[PDB]
Amino acid sequence: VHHDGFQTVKATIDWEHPMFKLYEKAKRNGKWNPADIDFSQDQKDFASLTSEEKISALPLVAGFSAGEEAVTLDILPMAHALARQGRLEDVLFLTTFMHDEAKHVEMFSRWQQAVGIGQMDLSVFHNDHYKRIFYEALPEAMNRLYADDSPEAVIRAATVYNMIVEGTLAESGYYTFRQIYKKAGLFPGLLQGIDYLNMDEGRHIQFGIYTIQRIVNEDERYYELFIRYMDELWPHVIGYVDYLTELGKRQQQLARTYALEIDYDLLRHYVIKQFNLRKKQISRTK
Amino acid sequence: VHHDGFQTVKATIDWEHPMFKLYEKAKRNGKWNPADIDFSQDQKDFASLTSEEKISALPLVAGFSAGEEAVTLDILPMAHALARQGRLEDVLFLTTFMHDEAKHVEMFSRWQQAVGIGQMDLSVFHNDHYKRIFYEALPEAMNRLYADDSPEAVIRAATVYNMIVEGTLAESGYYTFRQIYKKAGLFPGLLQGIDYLNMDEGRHIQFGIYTIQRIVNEDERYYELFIRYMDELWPHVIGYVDYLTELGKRQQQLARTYALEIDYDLLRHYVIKQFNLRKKQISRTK
Ligand SMILES: CCCCCCCCCCCCCCCC(=O)O
Ligand SMILES: CCCCCCCCCCCCCCCC(=O)O
Ligand SMILES: [Fe+3]
Ligand SMILES: [Fe+3]
Ligand SMILES: [Mn+2]
Ligand SMILES: [Mn+2]
Ligand SMILES: [Mn+3]
Ligand SMILES: [Mn+3]
Ligand code: NA
Ligand code: NA
Repeated sequence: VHHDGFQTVKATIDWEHPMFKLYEKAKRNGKWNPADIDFSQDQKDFASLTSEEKISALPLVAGFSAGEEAVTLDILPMAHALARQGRLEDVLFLTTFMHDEAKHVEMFSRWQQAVGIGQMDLSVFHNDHYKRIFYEALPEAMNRLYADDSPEAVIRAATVYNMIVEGTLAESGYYTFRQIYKKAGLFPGLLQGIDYLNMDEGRHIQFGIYTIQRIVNEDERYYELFIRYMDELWPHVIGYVDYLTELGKRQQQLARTYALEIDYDLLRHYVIKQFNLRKKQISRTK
Repeated sequence: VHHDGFQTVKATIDWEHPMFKLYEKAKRNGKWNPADIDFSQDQKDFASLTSEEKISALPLVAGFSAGEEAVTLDILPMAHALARQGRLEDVLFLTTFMHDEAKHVEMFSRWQQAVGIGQMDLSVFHNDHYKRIFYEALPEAMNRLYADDSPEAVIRAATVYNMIVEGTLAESGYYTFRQIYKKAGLFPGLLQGIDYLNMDEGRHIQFGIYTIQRIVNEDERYYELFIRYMDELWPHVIGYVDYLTELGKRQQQLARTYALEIDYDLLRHYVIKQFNLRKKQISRTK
């Protein structure tokens, strides 16, 4: 459908818009390139491990690789919906969001290739709860925006993408990687990637907070919808976490070899904490 | 609609894919930031000009600013269509394409703001032929891909976007800027931007060539469609060029002051040459 006119011909970019500022920060802080990371030491670590210890890191990598690919594809409808609404500054920012996720897909795929498991199909570590979030709910909620860009639909998309997938699962995954592999002194290239990912993620979550809060600001009754959509996905979040935990408790060999005291209770409480903390970053009033 | 699985969990990125290589080149060669460009000398040049000379550069800037905004919005459906087809490497590359165009929108808008014409509505320099391409045909052809991703639709979208808008109009515009303002020693910040834009554009055009050629490779009869879609838009291309030329010939004061011999015939032949050259980068056979 036709353009009526163009903001940057009639006027200029809104230089003070919060998403324009976030866009500027993303260009400044987003120079990293997965292709520059040295994975040579990761190859050697992984080869040195036994079959049993080798398996241990794969479930978390399986979760991340599919998750990065899902969001790369599933962010496009949000960019379209906001473009149609004429929110140019949000679109500018979303180009950095999409390009970030592309590099995240690239980072985990380079690690898989480097350590010699590219040919292995890691879908075996996606349980039913994971599939519900990443194979189904995420794409349903985002694709909806093509035909329905009501405040209800936008809130649900932002909640599932930014507050659950990124703000709850991804954040807890970064924490888990550091608690286990950083302590062991294993997989330095991967952990360097994880640090860059964690920094990009801060902006992604802030876009979701901005989006949800500007809709709640119009009608405080959307606050209840946000809470409800958070709670709907909790059982799948914790059902995936419990599955990973249970795989971890059965495959102890890595924790024994590296003298790691993997506290699964601490990791569980971190996920619960992340979830409640995201809930609290949205104000009912304002 | 649900994901069936994920390429980077089952396998890896296709490291040898042409669009993966182009994506790698884009990350290496796309570090520039419009926010770093010094426009202080451009402000002074523009202030030093008289009202008559001031007007002279505005029509070309008006064309570019709207053009950059249109493609930023209108590339999204191509990314979606290729994602739905499972072309992950093309999607990775398109994140760099979209982010490039965002910086291009930003560059011209910063120049407008800097030289003191942000508040001026430059839509007055968009004639009917321009509107036909940028307000109508471009968004029609791209939005079609949401509901129709047939080889016919993809070829038409790539032809209008990459071969006409970028490969014919944008390229001739970069050439025009250099022939006029670079010779005058005017607007150094802007010309620095134009150099970065011209470098990004090389990748954008290569994506269009790749896309059109891989469809023609399947059925040489799509070649005729490509030619036909090129020819359909020619009258609007040359109708806009003739309008700009005619504005240029009426406002001679800048060319006189800076001792510039603006050869409008040369600029016209460059557009004609660009158009035929794009036609020839697609092989009917292969
Ligand atoms: C064993 C403790 C459980 C910790 C939770 C681990 C969650 C794994 C992360 C997989 C999904 C990551 C989603 C990526 C989101 C993004 O890239 O923006
Ligand atoms: C006076 C000689 C005519 C030269 C032709 C000038 C064309 C102006 C360019 C306006 C459209 C630019 C489109 C941008 C495309 C992109 O950013 O990929
Ligand atoms: Fe993210
Ligand atoms: Fe371009
Ligand atoms: Mn269960
Ligand atoms: Mn005419
Ligand atoms: Mn990510
Ligand atoms: Mn451009
Ligand atoms: Na303006
Ligand atoms: Na794999």
